[PDB]
Amino acid sequence: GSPVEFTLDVIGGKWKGILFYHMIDGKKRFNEFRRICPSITQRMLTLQLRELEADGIVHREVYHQVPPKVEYSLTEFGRTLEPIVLQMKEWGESNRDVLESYRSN
Amino acid sequence: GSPVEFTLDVIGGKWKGILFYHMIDGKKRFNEFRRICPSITQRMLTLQLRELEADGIVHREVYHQVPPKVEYSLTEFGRTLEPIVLQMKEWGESNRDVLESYRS
Repeated sequence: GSPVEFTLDVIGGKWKGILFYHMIDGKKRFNEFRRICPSITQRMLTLQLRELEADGIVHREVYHQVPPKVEYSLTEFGRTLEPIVLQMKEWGESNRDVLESYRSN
Repeated sequence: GSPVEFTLDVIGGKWKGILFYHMIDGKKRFNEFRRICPSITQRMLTLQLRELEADGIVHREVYHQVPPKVEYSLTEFGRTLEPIVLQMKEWGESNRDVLESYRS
């Protein structure tokens, strides 16, 4: 399989990039992510986070009180994708206007 | 709108990264892509290349002879995605093993 597509399968799709980006500056609770993406449904957020966890990119820390505290963070392995994610942010910011021109016809 | 998800709209999905990557080293004909990517169907190849062209990433040059030659290439703009695409290639090669070990 293509290594480019292999990477995009880990970080691609509609939500993982956003989720990832917001963990760059530290751990987040589930409700913080819902405020970051008001159109994500709670089942879809849980699924996207489970897949990032399953791939070793995100750590899910559960505190054993009631109701339990749950915190999502980047693993060290996760952080190796940070340069690529930051480049996407920058390229997307820089090029939004010109992508819109090309699309405008 | 997340600028990260903006970029992924352009270069994302199952094929665009592969096709992009294969224009880095020069223009390609349609059948050249099919040989490179045997799993891709002719319909999917056509759509993906049309999406890339609509987005200003790929240039499609038609030579009006019979049968016409068509050549696909990266635009100046398109090549600005190279660091992202190549770095993803490098990450995927480097981290393939660790990632598959997490997936089992």
